[PDB]
Amino acid sequence: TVDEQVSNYYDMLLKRNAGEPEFHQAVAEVLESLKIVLEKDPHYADYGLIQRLCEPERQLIFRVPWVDDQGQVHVNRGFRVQFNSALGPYKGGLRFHPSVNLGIVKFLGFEQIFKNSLTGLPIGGGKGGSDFDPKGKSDLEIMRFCQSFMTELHRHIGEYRDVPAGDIGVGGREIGYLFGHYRRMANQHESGVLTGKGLTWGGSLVRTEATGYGCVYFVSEMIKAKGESISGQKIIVSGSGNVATYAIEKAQELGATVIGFSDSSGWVHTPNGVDVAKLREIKEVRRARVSVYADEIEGATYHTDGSIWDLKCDIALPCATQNELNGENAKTLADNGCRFVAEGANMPSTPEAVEVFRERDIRFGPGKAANAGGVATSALEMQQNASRDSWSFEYTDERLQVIMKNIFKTCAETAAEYGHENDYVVGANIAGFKKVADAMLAQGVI
Amino acid sequence: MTVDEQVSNYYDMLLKRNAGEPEFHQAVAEVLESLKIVLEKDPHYADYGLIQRLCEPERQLIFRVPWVDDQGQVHVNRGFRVQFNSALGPYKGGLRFHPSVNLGIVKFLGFEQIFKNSLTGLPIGGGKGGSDFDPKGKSDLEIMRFCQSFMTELHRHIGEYRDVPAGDIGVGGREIGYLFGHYRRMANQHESGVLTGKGLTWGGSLVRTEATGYGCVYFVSEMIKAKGESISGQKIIVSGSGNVATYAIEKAQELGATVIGFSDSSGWVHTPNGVDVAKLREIKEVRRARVSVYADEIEGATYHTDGSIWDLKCDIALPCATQNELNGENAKTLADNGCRFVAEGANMPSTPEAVEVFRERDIRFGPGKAANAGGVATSALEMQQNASRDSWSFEYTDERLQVIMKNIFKTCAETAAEYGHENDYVVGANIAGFKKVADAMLAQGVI
Amino acid sequence: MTVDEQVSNYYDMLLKRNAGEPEFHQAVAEVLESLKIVLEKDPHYADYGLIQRLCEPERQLIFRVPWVDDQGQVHVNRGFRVQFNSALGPYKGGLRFHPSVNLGIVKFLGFEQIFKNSLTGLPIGGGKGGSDFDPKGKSDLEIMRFCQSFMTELHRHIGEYRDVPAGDIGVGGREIGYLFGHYRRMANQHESGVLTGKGLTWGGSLVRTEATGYGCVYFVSEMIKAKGESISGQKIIVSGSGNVATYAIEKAQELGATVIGFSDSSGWVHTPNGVDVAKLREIKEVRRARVSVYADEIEGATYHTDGSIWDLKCDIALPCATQNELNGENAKTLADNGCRFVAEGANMPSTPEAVEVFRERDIRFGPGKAANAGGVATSALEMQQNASRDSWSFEYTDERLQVIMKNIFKTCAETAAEYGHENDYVVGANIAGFKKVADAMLAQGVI
Amino acid sequence: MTVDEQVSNYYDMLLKRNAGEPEFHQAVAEVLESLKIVLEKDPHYADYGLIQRLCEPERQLIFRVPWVDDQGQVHVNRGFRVQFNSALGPYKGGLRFHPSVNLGIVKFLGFEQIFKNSLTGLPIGGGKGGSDFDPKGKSDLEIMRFCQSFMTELHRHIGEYRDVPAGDIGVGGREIGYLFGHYRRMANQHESGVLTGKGLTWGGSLVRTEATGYGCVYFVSEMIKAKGESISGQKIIVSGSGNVATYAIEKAQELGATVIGFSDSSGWVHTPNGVDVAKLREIKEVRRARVSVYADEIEGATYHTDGSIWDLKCDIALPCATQNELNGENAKTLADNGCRFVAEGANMPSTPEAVEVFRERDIRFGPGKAANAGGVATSALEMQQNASRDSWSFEYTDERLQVIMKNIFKTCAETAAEYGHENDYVVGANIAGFKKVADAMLAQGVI
Ligand SMILES: NC(=O)C1=CN([C@@H]2O[C@H](COP(=O)(O)OP(=O)(O)OC[C@H]3O[C@@H](n4cnc5c(N)ncnc54)[C@H](OP(=O)(O)O)[C@@H]3O)[C@@H](O)[C@H]2O)C=CC1
Ligand SMILES: NC(=O)C1=CN([C@@H]2O[C@H](COP(=O)(O)OP(=O)(O)OC[C@H]3O[C@@H](n4cnc5c(N)ncnc54)[C@H](OP(=O)(O)O)[C@@H]3O)[C@@H](O)[C@H]2O)C=CC1
Ligand SMILES: NC(=O)C1=CN([C@@H]2O[C@H](COP(=O)(O)OP(=O)(O)OC[C@H]3O[C@@H](n4cnc5c(N)ncnc54)[C@H](OP(=O)(O)O)[C@@H]3O)[C@@H](O)[C@H]2O)C=CC1
Ligand SMILES: NC(=O)C1=CN([C@@H]2O[C@H](COP(=O)(O)OP(=O)(O)OC[C@H]3O[C@@H](n4cnc5c(N)ncnc54)[C@H](OP(=O)(O)O)[C@@H]3O)[C@@H](O)[C@H]2O)C=CC1
Ligand SMILES: N=C(CCC(=O)O)C(=O)O
Ligand SMILES: N=C(CCC(=O)O)C(=O)O
Ligand SMILES: N=C(CCC(=O)O)C(=O)O
Ligand SMILES: [K+]
Ligand SMILES: [K+]
Ligand SMILES: [K+]
Ligand SMILES: [K+]
Ligand SMILES: [K+]
Ligand SMILES: [K+]
Ligand SMILES: [K+]
Ligand SMILES: [K+]
Repeated sequence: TVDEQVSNYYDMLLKRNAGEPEFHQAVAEVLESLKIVLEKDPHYADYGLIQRLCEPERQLIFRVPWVDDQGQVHVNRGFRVQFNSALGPYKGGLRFHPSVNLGIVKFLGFEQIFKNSLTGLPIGGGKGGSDFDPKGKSDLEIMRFCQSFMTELHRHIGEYRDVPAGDIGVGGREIGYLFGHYRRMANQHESGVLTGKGLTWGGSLVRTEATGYGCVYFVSEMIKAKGESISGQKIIVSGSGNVATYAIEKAQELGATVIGFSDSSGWVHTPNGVDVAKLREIKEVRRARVSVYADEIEGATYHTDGSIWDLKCDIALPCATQNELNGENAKTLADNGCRFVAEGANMPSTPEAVEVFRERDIRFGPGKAANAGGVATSALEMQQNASRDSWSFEYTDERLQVIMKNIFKTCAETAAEYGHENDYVVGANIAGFKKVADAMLAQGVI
Repeated sequence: MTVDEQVSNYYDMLLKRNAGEPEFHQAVAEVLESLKIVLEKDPHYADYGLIQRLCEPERQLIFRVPWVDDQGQVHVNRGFRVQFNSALGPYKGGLRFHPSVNLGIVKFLGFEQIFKNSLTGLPIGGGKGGSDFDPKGKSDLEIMRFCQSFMTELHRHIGEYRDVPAGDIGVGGREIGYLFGHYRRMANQHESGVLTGKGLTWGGSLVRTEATGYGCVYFVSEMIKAKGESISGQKIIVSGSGNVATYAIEKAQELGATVIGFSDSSGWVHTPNGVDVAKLREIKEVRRARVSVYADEIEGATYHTDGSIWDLKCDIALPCATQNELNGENAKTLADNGCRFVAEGANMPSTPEAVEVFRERDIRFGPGKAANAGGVATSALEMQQNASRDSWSFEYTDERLQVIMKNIFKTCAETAAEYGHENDYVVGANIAGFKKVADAMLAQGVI
Repeated sequence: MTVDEQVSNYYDMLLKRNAGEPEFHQAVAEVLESLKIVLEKDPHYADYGLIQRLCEPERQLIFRVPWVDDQGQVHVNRGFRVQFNSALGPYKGGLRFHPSVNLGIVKFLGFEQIFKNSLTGLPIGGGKGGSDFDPKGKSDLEIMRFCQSFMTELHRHIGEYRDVPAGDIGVGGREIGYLFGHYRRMANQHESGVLTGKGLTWGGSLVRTEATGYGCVYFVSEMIKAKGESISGQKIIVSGSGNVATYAIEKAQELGATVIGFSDSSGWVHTPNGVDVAKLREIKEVRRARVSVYADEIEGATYHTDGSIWDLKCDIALPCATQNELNGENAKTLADNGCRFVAEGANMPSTPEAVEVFRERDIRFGPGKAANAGGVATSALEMQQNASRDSWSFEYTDERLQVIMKNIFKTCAETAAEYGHENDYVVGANIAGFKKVADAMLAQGVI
Repeated sequence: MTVDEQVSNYYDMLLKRNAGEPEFHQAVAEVLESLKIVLEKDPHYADYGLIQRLCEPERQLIFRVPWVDDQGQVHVNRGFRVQFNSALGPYKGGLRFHPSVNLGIVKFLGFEQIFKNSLTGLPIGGGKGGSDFDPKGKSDLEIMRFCQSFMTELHRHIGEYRDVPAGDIGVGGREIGYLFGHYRRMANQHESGVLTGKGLTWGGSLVRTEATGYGCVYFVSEMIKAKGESISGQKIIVSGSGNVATYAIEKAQELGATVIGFSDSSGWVHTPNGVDVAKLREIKEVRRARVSVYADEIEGATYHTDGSIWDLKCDIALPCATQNELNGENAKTLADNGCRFVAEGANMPSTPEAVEVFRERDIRFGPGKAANAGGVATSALEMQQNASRDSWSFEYTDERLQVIMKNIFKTCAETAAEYGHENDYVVGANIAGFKKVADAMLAQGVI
């Protein structure tokens, strides 16, 4: 039977991949959606397709030795998982955070395959990063770390090979140091090697805003599917980094009010809305804690207690990290009348959180659909670079809006095609999978 | 201790490291004078040894070029490629074959290339190269063999993303063909983006011939609008009658202005109702004759041998002939006659005294650095066409060139005002070319 | 804090970075115990984060290996290459195809290999690789397709100066042939130095087949002579029945000892009157059969699936199968029954409890990184022969191997004594191997 | 049409192409005087523009070397590699890190290197490189970071068959370690043959440390014996106190001579009872202190800041410091005081006036391209060891070195005499060095 075939393969996978719970978590949800497609179209398991799909094409782990400002040598671990290249070059971000390990990178890279497929743009899936902690490091220490990291990474990447970008801990600053050092290693100005670049050295307008903006563009599409208006809505946006910052900005441009945001230290309550300019100054100039925002803003309350999800909202947009919204937060959310969740972060909702949303009739936008705005805009940066062109903000934002609407459409149409109307998780996973699978079938056993 | 003191200290050290290169010294001194204004407002532009990095080429290649003449005699020349700065894109800049070429000349021109290319707003870095090979008196086969020997070494250092050379004195379409053909032979690939100035049927761009002349006129049109005026119905002088002047005349008249004079080394022509571009080209390209031959045949146009083209009463003067062709006396004549606008199509045609006269007399001045950048802009457009495997129409390309020139003007105007020098386009051009490179260098780290 | 504390704290951190890899933790733990001793005397050895760099692989590659079986069914296995340390030379170490393989096991092997390779005195860094592919039951064509898929990825990461693999469990001459053929196809060149354990007519070395087992016996003979005994007349257990075990048995019996038992993973054979090497070779190499078949065919040999081979009373135990095959209970049984010498042909066959028993019970114990190093030493001789396009005689190469094993023993004994742990070859091996690598690492900077 | 006129006309052209490089002109002029002697007997040596090709480097690289000091300040130095001639082997020659370094100095050294390398009889072309980086006062980490930045560019231009650098002034074992480590990191392979002067545990050669100084003494011994004298009991001046000077002192005293003075750039020390090698090594290698500190801590040794080391009465002078350190005035003094032999450990230490005085006063003179060749010869032996993956004994290597220096002497004396310039080892060295290179260039065609 199909259900048992897939369950028995998942079991095999758990054995080969012992101790990688985030990867198991990512895989599990996808294969659950894959069961549906195999019942209708069995050829999708032909030629060991699922066995190939779930094993990364290549994984790199490497030493990153570097020297701090006191002349002390440090060693961190670097990673690049090149998961699938059926649709185009490996594509996906780099995360510098002390939590990072191979299992986490594999989870992100596996998800990235289906996210990138969903954009409709020609990009395969990958991810990388390091257990390096950028917090408390000088710009020179960050620079030397990025240079050491790229000293190994450059041989494994390239405009058609693998195109990284930022993620947690890797912003414009780091992409700058990584790109410069890549050019030094390769002796060429290969703009297409990375995305997230600066506007004067091959970057794209809107890329900075893309993930957070598209998240909101997606959530507004789920909201308007219920005959509702995002204007006038109360929104929680967890996190205070690249994705959260611009999610808040688009949200409040659209008539909504963001009532809370957070970092890993705690969360701040803003019942009358966020000052974007203030927050950007605290986070980007001062690289400070959100409590400083509370300290300086009238009526902003810093919290170290409870959770940001204790706030009454109509919409929640988790934009920080994996497993930041759990089963209990999900209940608290629905009890206070939350109506839609859409993920800016990668895999922020736990499995039981997702279960609650279903039980409680909360419309749920999965990250691989909702946050695809980032990588889609990265693919647009790649397109601009490929043609040595530079697009306006308006034109690029318009394309991003079109892609997000296309992703919504695909999720809706496929979910309904397989008898799971309005289940966007089912729609996203099946639609992302089928395009990859068809390409893999066409390109043979490789 | 002070800003002046630290910069002067550095310039002194540059002199010592770069002994015997006075042109490069002077080019660097001119840049350092621009940084002073910048540092005064924002010191961070000298952080992380930015100036010390900027003034040292990323890489310099010098190499033997052995070749054999038609009589079987072996000759040895020296080849050069200075890859100065790649912060904004691949190294970009021409190749010159002339006995005067040496490393200091190449470094000088390569350094200046960085900022001119930056100022276009397009993703190109800066470099320069060539050889002391003298093409004069050489046969086509001798020049081919030289180009082939030259590129046997050069090919390994260049590439669509690495370094994209072009022509200059001694390196025209003929040489670009021989260099490109041999590059493909060495590399075993048909990499169109390795060079610009290529033939139309093998990766070249329309508007290349017209670019520098057209761009000068686009630039001056923006200067004119900035004063509440329009270029249509104005009277314009265009000096010279070569590549730049021909196409400067063509565009100005397209935009509805009337051109009243042109010239060669020998003399100058008054054409009070307009130039016959078709006639001029025939005279100069087909017949390779003097401009006197022109005046005979047009009813209303008169030739002149005495005085100067700059005696003519005009609204706009576009010197498009040669360095130092417009002196302080000329500048005075123009201003007295009511000329309100000068923009340079040629290389430094206005003498330093002429430049001060425009300032004194309130004539708006478009320096060549900005106004004659159409040629380099179109080189970037060739790269863009090659990158997308497309060959654009004349009209589309010319439209893109106009947008680029408009943006160069905007950048000059905005930057000049930013630094307390409203409407001083030389200040604007100098500062804007530097700051874009500097910002990109800061972002990309110590490399 | 105390060296003990510092090293223990570092180890704790390593357990966290490398969760779920007990064999890697085991290998690291014993080396770090010896390193405490060297650090107590010469603390400079921790300078510049040397230990932190040493215990973190330079590079690790994991990759998909898709292949098609004889029924046309697609299978997917995982491939690995850990390139641990290159201070002393190219990464060097074998490839293991066994269903137990995972990244933790490959890391343990690669880590051990650094020090083993250092101890040979030859210029070789350390690495290891393999796959969870199970070669048992596969046809030659299936093995071939697997090796070709494996090398389709591996080739870009290896090379005569980059990384030089070889066999290990499940990878013998058959697999090396298919791996080498396909490397040449991928690289388009006949790069003999890319692999060792090659066939004699395409760049292999005489003695390499025999080397690990011969070397193990040469090493244990030195241990025995150091105690004033001699190997002739002794009873020896040799576990396993593969490449290492076969030639340990051959050399042991040449030197006048009698091998009283051997095994595979299914069971063990008691051979009270010694082993017929020719019969064992026919069974294992031709028939690829179980050791039970030897017992069936040989008068006086008995097959067992009960108990352990380590239940046999012996003078010398040579575990030659795999990691953790000789445990604390086995060690006590061996000791109680009169075993006086243990030398490891396998990598890490003795569990930590077993090693403690040997220490406590005064059993002389030759760690794998010393006793089994004859294989990789002879691989380096294969590399030397290839580099010089020479082919040495069996007698010359075997003489070199004898001198190396004697040198390794002398290094372990002297280093152990130097550091106040006389006759502790674990301490001697780890310290001597570490110092050479650490010196080379200090000289070569932070890389 | 006369040989002098032919060669003189070329020199004039060399002068204009290489303006501002007096040391390079100095080195070329003296070689060209020898080529006139060659051409008078064998005019074919100028065929196919051979001399024009010989005197122009095949390739020259100049590059930015940005690095960060311990206080986090960015510095920029200039790096060079001149790849002069590769007719006989890969480019070969050292790296000089000193504030005096510029292209003309690198060119002089690279030019000399061609003929020196030729004379060794071993398969090595000629090159040189360096930087104006001053290693004096820098921390180990600063030196490491500089080397790593230097090699980040240099790696793409070097390699076992391409270009093999080594040390020279300011570049010792410490630097070579950091350069080699970083090269392996850039190339991702353990390519031992990329550099010489490597450490003993990572592909170095025994004798290389001692080789230049030892070889200089071996050479001067041959000069001495040729005059019917012997080295034992003689009084020797050795200028400098670095790698070359140190081992010239060691070998000279091992052979029974007394070294009565050495120096650094600050002053000289008088040692009438001979030098304590171990002490000098301590002061210079560990403490990196001044020679004056030797005089402080050693009874009988006196430091001088007046006069020159060259006014010590000696039998033998070995200049072992730098170019142009022994002038016409020093040469006269030496001779007046009874000096009979001079042999150059340094490159081009004797000025042209000094060399005329030696001739005029019957002082036998060994030019550096002969006398100092032991260093590069032993580098070639390191390359041979690496190529064959062998490591030779000190005794074997030193005996090869002895044979090479005797052969170089014989070649110089025999060639000098063949051309009618008996005992002129400058003519002998230049002609013998040149002919081997030229014959190989003729065979390899116009490239
Ligand atoms: N940037 C992009 O283009 C895209 C990003 N994403 C995903 O969106 C999420 C955020 O990315 P991005 O905004 O770029 O990263 P940033 O580093 O710019 O911001 C991360 C934010 O989340 C917080 N955070 C990080 N780790 C944790 C944690 N372990 N527990 C609680 N909070 C944490 C950070 O706070 P603190 O300072 O206290 O650590 C910070 O406020 C990630 O899941 C990322 O994978 C998805 C698509 C695109
Ligand atoms: N074309 C381009 O894209 C580029 C142009 N430039 C600069 O632009 C200027 C012109 O370039 P280009 O048009 O290509 O050169 P051309 O050779 O095509 O044309 C030059 C014209 O200037 C005339 N001329 C020279 N000197 C004088 C003078 N003293 N008084 C009046 N006329 C004179 C020449 O006449 P005559 O036949 O009698 O000599 C000829 O008519 C130069 O300063 C050049 O360096 C620089 C780079 C590129
Ligand atoms: N070959 C070399 O040059 C060197 C090998 N070594 C080490 O020597 C040992 C043997 O290697 P080698 O002889 O080359 O390998 P082979 O594959 O030729 O032989 C392995 C033998 O050990 C038995 N064995 C393997 N795995 C297990 C297991 N998990 N449990 C019980 N028995 C097992 C096998 O029996 P079965 O068929 O039932 O699996 C077989 O008899 C390994 O530790 C290896 O790393 C060390 C240095 C060099
Ligand atoms: N090393 C080699 O293998 C070979 C080197 N050579 C040549 O040998 C010479 C020395 O090289 P090497 O010993 O390796 O370099 P080192 O840097 O090890 O030592 C150079 C020595 O010369 C001293 N010195 C520099 N200038 C003077 C001066 N003007 N008067 C007196 N002493 C001075 C330096 O003193 P201070 O510290 O004050 O600068 C230092 O004691 C150079 O000409 C080199 O090109 C030739 C062949 C081989
Ligand atoms: N960090 C990203 C964006 C990746 C990208 O732009 O390649 C993500 O999709 O998680
Ligand atoms: N399997 C080996 C030897 C492999 C080799 O010869 O490189 C080992 O030392 O474990
Ligand atoms: N510094 C040296 C030795 C160079 C080398 O060993 O390649 C010289 O010959 O000048
Ligand atoms: K690459
Ligand atoms: K393209
Ligand atoms: K190229
Ligand atoms: K390879
Ligand atoms: K015995
Ligand atoms: K039996
Ligand atoms: K190289
Ligand atoms: K004597």
